[PDB]
Amino acid sequence: MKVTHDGKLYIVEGEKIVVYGGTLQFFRVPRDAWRDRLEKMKKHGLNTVDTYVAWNWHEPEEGKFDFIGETHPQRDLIGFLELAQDLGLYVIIRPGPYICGEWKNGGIPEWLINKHPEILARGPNGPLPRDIYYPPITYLHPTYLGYVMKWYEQVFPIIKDYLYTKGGPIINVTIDDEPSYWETIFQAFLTDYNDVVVKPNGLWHKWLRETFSLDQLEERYKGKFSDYTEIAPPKDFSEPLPKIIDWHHFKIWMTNEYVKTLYHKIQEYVDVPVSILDPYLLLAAWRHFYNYIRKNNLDIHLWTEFWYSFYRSFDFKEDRLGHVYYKIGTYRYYVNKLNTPPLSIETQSSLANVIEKDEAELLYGLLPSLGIHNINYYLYVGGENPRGYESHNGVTWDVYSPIGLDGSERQHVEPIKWIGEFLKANKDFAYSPFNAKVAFAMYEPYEALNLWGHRPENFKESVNLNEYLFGERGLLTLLAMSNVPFDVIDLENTTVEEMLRYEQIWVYSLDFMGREVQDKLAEYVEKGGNLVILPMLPYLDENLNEYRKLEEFLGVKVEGEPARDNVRLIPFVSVDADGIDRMIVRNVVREVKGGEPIAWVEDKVVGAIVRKGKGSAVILGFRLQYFSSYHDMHRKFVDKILELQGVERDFKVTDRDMIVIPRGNYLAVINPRGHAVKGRISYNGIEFPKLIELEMKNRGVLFLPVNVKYGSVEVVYSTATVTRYEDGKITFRNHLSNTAEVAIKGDVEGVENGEVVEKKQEGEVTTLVIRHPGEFVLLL
Ligand SMILES: [Cl-]
Repeated sequence: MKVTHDGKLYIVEGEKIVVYGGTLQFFRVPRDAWRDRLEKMKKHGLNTVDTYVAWNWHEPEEGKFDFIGETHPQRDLIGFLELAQDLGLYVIIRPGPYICGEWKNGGIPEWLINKHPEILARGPNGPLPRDIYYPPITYLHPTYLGYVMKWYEQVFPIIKDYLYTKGGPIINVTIDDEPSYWETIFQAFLTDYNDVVVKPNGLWHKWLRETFSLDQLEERYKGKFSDYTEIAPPKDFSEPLPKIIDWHHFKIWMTNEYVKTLYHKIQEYVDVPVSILDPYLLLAAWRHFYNYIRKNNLDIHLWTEFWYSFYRSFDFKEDRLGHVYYKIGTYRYYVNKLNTPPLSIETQSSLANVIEKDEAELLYGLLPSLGIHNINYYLYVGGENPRGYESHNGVTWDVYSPIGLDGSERQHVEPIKWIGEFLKANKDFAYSPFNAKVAFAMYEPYEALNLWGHRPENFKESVNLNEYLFGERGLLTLLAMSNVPFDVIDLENTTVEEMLRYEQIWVYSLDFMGREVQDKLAEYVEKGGNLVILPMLPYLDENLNEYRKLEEFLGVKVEGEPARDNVRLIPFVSVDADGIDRMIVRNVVREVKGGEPIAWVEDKVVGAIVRKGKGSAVILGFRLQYFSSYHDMHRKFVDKILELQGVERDFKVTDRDMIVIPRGNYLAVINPRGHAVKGRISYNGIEFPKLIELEMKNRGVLFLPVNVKYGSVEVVYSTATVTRYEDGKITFRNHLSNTAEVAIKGDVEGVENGEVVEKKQEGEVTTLVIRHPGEFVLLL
């Protein structure tokens, strides 16, 4: 029968499942080894196998298709689908045409590029070099699209036959791969100057015509123009910044058009959910993706991925919390609006030299914590590249995969196993809320500036948002580490009504901010919102014309020298505040004039709070960042800002190094630090544990039940994660401490694999302290 969904979980024959998967690229693993690798995968508790189908592998020469391994054992797609169904695994199939994968041309046949070079995307002064990885292709070139349709016509009859709805194992089809214009969208002027794009009345002139009036282009580029065809694409940073942002948005539109063409062809063959991974390889630009699929009525499931370390030892510590909170807050914003299940189809399990289990646990544990409860680990099964098909790794496709090319099991399987068990045993976790009091509000054009690293010529503010916002010392890392879980909203898409769901919104500002955005933020405050804005107020609009509406509304001026980019000339400044002694900040600090002062550098006020209408705004003349110290003034200052604006955390911890992310009846409890944390949690009118403290000896993640029912018993609280429930047996796991506290409403028959060293009965509640080697069973 059917594959459907309820916006939290996929539903197969009307059964809710948690997709818990690994990637096994059949075409890079010996055929002799497939059954072995899939059985180990099942043994680790995976219910799904992901694989690409590579156009250039199954069509090695124009017209010569092989899906049965006539020609090479590993060309046997049919056989791989048959075995996956035989062992009772679901399949996610990603048939491209582009599959990335560190694979020659990202799946695009060499014969195609050699036959039709006219399809190749061009630089502004001529062709790109031909020996670069993933030779960039003009997506909308008719010859390219004609050849893709040829590929889809061959692989989609097979996919169709192995769909869950046709009796097969395939539950999802993914479009292309993180379509990014072949990873060229990171550079303003690398692509694409192909004739179809740039000829008079080409895609560029068409897009301008559809997006803008000439009267708008005149204000925006500050020229006169009597026709759209007079406007050449920008090729360098002498050109108006608005026109370069437009060029960026225009590449994203060609990508959207590409995807729509693929979706329409796929829809002729497929009646299961259709997905896409990380459009454009961007985050804030997902506003364009959302708008495009809404406008074009495309039922595409947005899925995401986590990559943190490339061709070095895996490095996943406290430093990453900003970026992960940001990326998953952004993802959570979009899948909540689209009402599709959150899924990470590529969770890093390879391409780092060594993946240490406590660092892997922190990443893997954070996905469900922040709302991604469907998980595929990439790459799960180590392989080897057939000769001719190498790109990024030469021979090897076993860079610390959970299962090696030799079939060994590596250390990061431990966290992969127990998280699966927990998600399977607690499907209610999938339906849990994320009740953020606080939002970070992102302004998408800033993403583009940060991406390119070009500081506009008279900008008073740095475009290094990796340093000041996203990275290891970023504002967002500070908020994470200050125990402020946050949502992410897009300032252009959000309505004031949506903004008013948040007790507090943080905005990072540069020189320019769109008029509609500057107005909504003022109205947010007017209507009872609490804005925090730094390290300046904008004084320009989206055309870079004077616009200071937010600054006139708040009645404050933020004056100071422009920020410096020469690392030697970046000043250090000590900021005092009530209860705060010389909090270090970096780069120039601005005088905040007006409001009630809350932060000063000696004589000078550098931070203030104002009340406007029903609400308040905190204006900081500096870049607040995550610095760690005994004195810990940065986290203390965040606390003061939330108290100033009356923002109330749903929870308290006695050790502020213990990160808690409340999820209704579950607490995601996180030690991100490489040291022990020990303390108690206050949540939902209770404080626990009461008899012992909650000890996390090292880095790791717990998911603790608070008032969760298991059959006729309720777990009032646990210092250990429930990994399994059978009739009368609950299994608890805590590898971070040898002492667990459990409070139970129900009849406790006993404990397997643990000794009860303490017991209290208060009315209906049995409380036990259990000493255990890392896992114990309660009998009820
Ligand atoms: Cl070979």
